[PDB]
Order: sequence, then C-alpha cells, then structure tokens
Amino acid sequence: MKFELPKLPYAVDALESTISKETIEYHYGKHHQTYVTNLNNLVEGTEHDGRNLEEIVKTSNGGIFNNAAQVFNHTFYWNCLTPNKTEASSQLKAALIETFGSVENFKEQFSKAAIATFGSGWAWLVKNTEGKLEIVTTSNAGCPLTENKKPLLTFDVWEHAYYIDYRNARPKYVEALWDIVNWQFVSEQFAD
Amino acid sequence: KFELPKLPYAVDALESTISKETIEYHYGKHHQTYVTNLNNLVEGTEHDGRNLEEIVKTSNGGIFNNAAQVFNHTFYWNCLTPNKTEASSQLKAALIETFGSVENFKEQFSKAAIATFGSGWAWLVKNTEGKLEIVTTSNAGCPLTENKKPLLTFDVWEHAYYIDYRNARPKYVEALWDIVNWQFVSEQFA
Ligand SMILES: [Fe+3]
Ligand SMILES: [Fe+3]
Repeated sequence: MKFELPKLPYAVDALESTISKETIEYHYGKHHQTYVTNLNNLVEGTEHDGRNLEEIVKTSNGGIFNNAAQVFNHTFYWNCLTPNKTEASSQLKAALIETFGSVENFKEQFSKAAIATFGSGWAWLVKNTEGKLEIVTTSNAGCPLTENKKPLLTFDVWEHAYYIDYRNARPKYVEALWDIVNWQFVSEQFAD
Repeated sequence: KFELPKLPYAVDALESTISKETIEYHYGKHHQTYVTNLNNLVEGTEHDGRNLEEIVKTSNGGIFNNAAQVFNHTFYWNCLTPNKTEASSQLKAALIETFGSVENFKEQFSKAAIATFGSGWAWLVKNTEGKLEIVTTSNAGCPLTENKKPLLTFDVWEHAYYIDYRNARPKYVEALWDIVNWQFVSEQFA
C-alpha cells in the first residue's frame, strides 16, 4: 500500500547535546518525511507499488531508488542512535577486535572514512556474506543492500545531518556521534 | 601559491538573499579549505605551478575535487551581485532561441537546480554548436572538463543555503534571481 515515516525511537530532544532538537525537527520531520512522500508518489501504479522497501532499494533506479534508499538509510540511522547506555555484544566485540585490532581502532577508521567522504553520503559498517566486517562508504542515496551487504551501523554525512549544530565542522559531529551510538542495535544486526 | 580571491562585494552585500553568516562560512571557510587543500595536494606533483583551469582539465581524484571546487566557487561569487544588472541583447537573443523566452530559461534553470540530487551545481554553458545549454554537475563536477563554456552557476550543495533556508532549496533558488549578475553572465558569454 503506502510507506510511512517510522516513529522516531525517542523524543525529539533525547539526543541533545549531540544532535539538537532543531536538527531532528528538520532531518526527521522534513527531510526523511519528504523522501517518504516522494517515494509513495513515484511508486504509485508501478511494479514497485506493493514491494517491500528492501526489494525496492535493491532493484530500482532513478528517482524511485533515490527516495527508497534514503527512506531506508534514514530509518537505519535513527535506530543507530539512542539516549540510552549501550555496549557491544561479546560477539560483535570479538569480531571488531579480530578485524580492526580493537574497538577503538574500528572507531578511528570509521571516523576517518566518514570525514573523508566527499559530497553527500553515508559511512557504513557492514557484514558481507562470508560474515566478514568491512567499512563501506556510499554517495548520495547509496545503500549497501544493493551490494548484498548487511548494514550494521551508519553515519549520515549529508550536510543537513550536521549543519545546524556544527556548520562545516563535520569532524566534531562524527566525534560526538560516538556518544549516542546504539551498540545494542548494531549488535542485533551483527547477530547471524 | 593559490590564494582565496577577494569577494566582489562586502560580506553583507547579498542580504537578504544570502546572509553575512552564509558568506562567512561558505566563502571564508569552505572556499578557503578547497584552496588550502589544493595547495597541499599539488605540491611535488606535475600540477605544481600549473594554472587552476589547466589543473581542472587535467587532474583526477583529490586534486580535481579541490581544484574544481575552487574554480566553481569563484565563478559562483562572480555570478551574484548587490547591483542592478541586465542581460546583453546577444545573450537575451540566444536565451530566447534556445529556451523560448528569458522567463522560460529561468523556470528550466530553477527546475534543474532544484532537481539536482545530493551536492552539486546547476550551469548555463555554451556548447560546441555555439548554443546555450543547461547542465548539472555532481559534487565538484565542472563543465570545463567537457570543454564547455560556463556562463552562470548556482551552488546547490546544502552549505550554500542551509543557514538561510534550511531544507527549502526552492526558496533559495527562487531568491537567487534577485542577485544574479547579468553583466558577468554577458561578459562570459561574449
Ligand atoms: Fe540525512
Ligand atoms: Fe559551495
């Protein structure tokens, strides 16, 4: 039928001081909503009308893709953040240590990848089909589902994600995000 | 050796279309960072003591990104003005032949600017058949790399407008016409 904007998993000011109420107002309430509205408008009456969002992401192009992948990516992003205390599962910890040397090394690499992404895009931690962990960046609406990789964590690095709160200082934004990373959600995605 | 070039007007001259705050970050930090980064990247390379336009036409990766952004932002600042300007008759003529009318050009150009997904630029350019053309570019993309002649550009990277308009890119694009330097577009087109 129609896609809806998922309910935010916390209050609009739950992520202060890291992300401001105003950012959430715009980012969730306007940008993420616009993607949902556009997706519905574009899908209506096509073969994609009725398909699950992940299939649409995996199999569309043009405007449908851009809007589909952004709806997915933003929902994923809100689930990657939390005002609550969390920690990596023992299994996720062990995987991070074995792949990147330590949890802190992963954070360093991931932060660097996120800071270096040019233009609008996303930084991802993914699990490939062999179960291996990789850092993946995407441009614009790009989503690792289209490469058959399972997303575990994402940082939005489109300027709208940080401009209100950090202006051009993306590194400060990336650094601060670690304080609200939802390691429970990341761990749950890693499981399997 | 590359320098941030002087803005063609005071930092607050484009109010109310573009705020002094936007000029200070956009010009004073973003533009400057591209200049700085480029200087760092070109050093010890073949582009060291090569001109900006030659670097844009002949570089890839990080050098291209920083060089093309330097060029693109200087071009953009020259496309704006606090002063009253209008199109030369030859430019106006060319606009009417290609787009039907000046207003139709502005509609189409606005549509193009608004429709550009992600970060990028909308351009009016002169192509090899001597004709006018609207093209858009992603990220640092520049018409020089297609040997096309840029006449006007709007920056639609979110930093260009987010401070003054938040997500309302169409309001930004609409407001830009108030400050478009038709003398500069006409000189380029000469
Ligand atoms: Fe976003
Ligand atoms: Fe810019």
